[PDB]
Amino acid sequence: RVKKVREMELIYARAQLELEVSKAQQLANVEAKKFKEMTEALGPGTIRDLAVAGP
Amino acid sequence: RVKKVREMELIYARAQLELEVSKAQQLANVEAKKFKEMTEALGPGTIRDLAVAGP
Repeated sequence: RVKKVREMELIYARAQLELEVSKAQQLANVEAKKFKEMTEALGPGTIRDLAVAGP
Repeated sequence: RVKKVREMELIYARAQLELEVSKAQQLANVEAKKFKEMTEALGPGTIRDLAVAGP
């Protein structure tokens, strides 16, 4: 009785893991690509000057 | 009984994942393209001067 429930929940958890990792995966690809476009929009020296804007 | 429900919810979650990642995807492409046009409108040195406007 319990082993079938444990086995069934096991394969569900494996696929639920694929749901979780894909959520982390794609939400980070867009997070990284947006950062790619954000920092490319400004410029290498420009972002450095903006971050170190202080005398 | 449970396995069919778990399997059915699994494929729904897979497609719901595609809904979530597409939402993150396209909302970031517009976020990045708008930033592309925003920083291109000002200029490379101009944005640096605006961000480091301090003596």
